[PDB]
Amino acid sequence: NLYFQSMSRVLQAEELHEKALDPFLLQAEFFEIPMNFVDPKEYDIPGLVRKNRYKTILPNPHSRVCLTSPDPDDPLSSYINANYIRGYGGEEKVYIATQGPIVSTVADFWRMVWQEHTPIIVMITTEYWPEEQVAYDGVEITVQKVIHTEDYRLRLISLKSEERGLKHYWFTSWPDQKTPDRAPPLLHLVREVEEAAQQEGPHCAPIIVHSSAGIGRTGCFIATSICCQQLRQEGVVDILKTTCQLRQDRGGMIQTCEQYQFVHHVMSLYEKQLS
Repeated sequence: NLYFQSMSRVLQAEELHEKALDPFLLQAEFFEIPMNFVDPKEYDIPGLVRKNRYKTILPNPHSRVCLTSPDPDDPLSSYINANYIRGYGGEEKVYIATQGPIVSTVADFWRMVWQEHTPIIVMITTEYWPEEQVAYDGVEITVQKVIHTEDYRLRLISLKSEERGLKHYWFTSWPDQKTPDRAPPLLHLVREVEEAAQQEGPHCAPIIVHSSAGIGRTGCFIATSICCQQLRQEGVVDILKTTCQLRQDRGGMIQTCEQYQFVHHVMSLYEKQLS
């Protein structure tokens, strides 16, 4: 309850299915949740203008990812528009939510990937990866394989500087209409990424998730991911509490009520699948 009082509504299956189909209640509930955006004046850093895609969408200071190499004491060098995000049950640093890299932040993005030992990137739609190979700040980035599926493209990537693997999931099927029939692809991606995460073994490093601003579709993906574990482990989902937790970590996570309803559609579907 750092910036604001968290709210909760624990949904068992019956209520979950009905809740997903009550837009009047969904909007009432959603617009009670503070956005928790940071005042841009909190950052007074020359050159910061080049680092943000949107001037009013900035990382909450307490959870921002600081880039500690090569100049941790320089505000601009240490800056990236990205926040550590708690996962299911409040587990620290399960994800990093960040804006889609822009021309001026591609190298910064890779600095973060290397710093955090990130095993997986989830991209939801600048092409910041090479066609074959490119090097930033001492780390050689090689795309070893491209795997095309119905709804995403998966790149298997080598990072060498010490060699590490990286899985890059590019989800292209973000629906214009957030209707129940559009839920399955997002659910499938969420479950694929869960499996990939588990395959990394103990003490998994943060999973990077991005979209243009890194709040709306990024928030939907992460909320759904968290709630899937909750459903399997507890037999309930608390989308309201999860959304509150996300907002405490990064202002604006889940931007629209249509997105909020979509998360309910996805969870209702998953409950049916599990049942």
